[PDB]
Amino acid sequence: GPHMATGQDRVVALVDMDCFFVQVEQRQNPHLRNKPCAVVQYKSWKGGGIIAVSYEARAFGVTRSMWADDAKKLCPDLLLAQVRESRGKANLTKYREASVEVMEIMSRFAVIERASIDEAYVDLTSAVQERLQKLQGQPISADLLPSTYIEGLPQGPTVQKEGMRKQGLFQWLDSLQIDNLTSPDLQLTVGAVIVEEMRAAIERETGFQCSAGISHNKVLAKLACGLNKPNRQTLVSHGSVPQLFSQMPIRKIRSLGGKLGASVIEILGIEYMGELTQFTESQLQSHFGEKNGSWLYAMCRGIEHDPVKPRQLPKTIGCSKNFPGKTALATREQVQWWLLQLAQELEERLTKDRNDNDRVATQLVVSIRVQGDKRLSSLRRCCALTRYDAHKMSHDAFTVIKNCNTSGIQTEWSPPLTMLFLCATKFSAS
DNA sequence: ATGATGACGCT
DNA sequence: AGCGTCATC
Ligand SMILES: Nc1ccn([C@H]2C[C@H](O)[C@@H](COP(=O)(O)OP(=O)(O)OP(=O)(O)O)O2)c(=O)n1
Ligand SMILES: [Ca+2]
Ligand SMILES: [Ca+2]
Repeated sequence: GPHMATGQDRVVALVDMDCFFVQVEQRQNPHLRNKPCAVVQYKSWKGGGIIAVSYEARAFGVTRSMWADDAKKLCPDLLLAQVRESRGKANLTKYREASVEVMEIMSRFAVIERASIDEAYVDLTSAVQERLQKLQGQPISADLLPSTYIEGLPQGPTVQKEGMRKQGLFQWLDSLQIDNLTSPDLQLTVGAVIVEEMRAAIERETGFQCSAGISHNKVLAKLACGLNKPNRQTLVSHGSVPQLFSQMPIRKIRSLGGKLGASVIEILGIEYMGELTQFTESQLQSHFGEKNGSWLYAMCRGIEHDPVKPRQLPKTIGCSKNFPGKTALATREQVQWWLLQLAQELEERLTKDRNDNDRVATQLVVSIRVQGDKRLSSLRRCCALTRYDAHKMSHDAFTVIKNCNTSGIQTEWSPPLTMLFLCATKFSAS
C-alpha cells in the first residue's frame, strides 16, 4: 500500500498537429481553408495517393492510402494540393521547415523529444513545480483551460459537447487539492494550463492548430491526445485509468498496435487494456519476455517509466524511392541514375544540416529491394560517408551493390529492383 | 500500385 | 553489422 509506486512522479505531454500537411498547404493557399481537401503524392497513378486529409473531408470517408480518384467518388468537391516533386520524387522540405517552426516554439517551454515531423513529447515536471511556487496557492480559473477535457468527467449525479466539457472541467476544478503541492492531479492541471499556453503560442506564431495529451508518462499522453481532436487538449489522470482502460482496445496503446499486441490477445484471450491487471509480472514475462512482461505489468496500471529524451533533431537522414510493378529497375544504367537522384537530394539535405546544426554524418547506409520479396528491405549495407558529394555517395552506394545483381549479361540488372534507399547516419559534432 | 520516412530492439 | 518491428515522419 504505502510502498507501491503509482507512476505519478512526472508530468508529460504529447502535442501533435492537426491534419498537419493539409494545414501547411491551407496556410499557403487560403482557397483550401474550411474545405474538404487532401494532400497528395504523384498525380499520374489514380490522381495520386492521399497522405493527409482535412477534417471536413474526413466527414465524407476520405482516408490516407486512398487514391485521389477513389477519394473523389466519396467527395466530388474535394480539393487537392500536391507534394513538391524534385527528381522524379516527392520532396518534403516544406513540411520539415514547417515542423521546425513548431519545434522551436515548443522548445521555449521545455526540453522536447521530437517524435515525428508533427509531434513532440514534453516533460513539464520542472515547469509545473516552478509555476506552482509562482501562484500563491490561488485557485485555477476555468478560463485558464478553455480547450481542456478531463477524461471520465463529468460523472455522477446540456446535451451539446462544449456543455459537457465545462461540466467535467468544473467538477474536476471544484474537487482540487490546491493546499497540497505534491498532489499529482494538481500537477497535471498546471501542466495543462502551460499546454494551453504552448498551443496558443503555436497558433499565433504559425497559424497551425494542434491537440495535446497531458498525463504522467508518454503512453498516456499519446493516448490522451487522440481523445478530443481536433484543436482540443485532454488531461488523463491516474484515477481515470481503470475506467479508460476497461474498454480500451489493447491495439490503441503505443507499441501494441502490431504483432506483440496481436499475441497478447491470442495468448491471454483478452480484448482490452484493463484485463492485463489480472496477470502477475512473472506470468507476463513468461509469455512475452522479461522486458515486455514488466512493461505490460506496469502499463495496464497506468505506469510507464520511458523518459522524454532531450532530442529536438533527427539521428538519421534518408531518401527512398519505390519502383513498383512494371517500373522496377532492370538496367545498371538506370540504377546509377536513381542512386544519383537520391544522393543529390541527400547532399542537399546534408549540407543544410551541417550549417544549421553543426554536425556531420559519417556513415552511409544503402538499402534496396528486389522484385518478389515482400519485406520493406531485402538487404542493407553500410560504407564510409567521407564527403557530402552526391556523385561519390551514389558511386559508393553502387559499389556496395553489384554482388546482388545475378546477371551474367553485363548491361542488364537481374532481378529487378523494387526500391532504393540511402541514409546518412553516425552523426558527429562539426 | 500508397509511398516516404524515422526510432529502436534483437542478435 | 544486418535484419525486424512499430508508428506515422
Ligand atoms: N503514413 C503517413 C502518415 C503521416 N504522414 C504525414 C502527413 C500528415 O499530415 C503528417 C502527420 O500525420 P498524423 O498521422 O499525425 O496525422 P495528421 O496530422 O495528418 O492528422 P491527425 O493527426 O489530425 O489525425 O504526417 C504521411 O505522409 N504518411
Ligand atoms: Ca497529426
Ligand atoms: Ca503525429
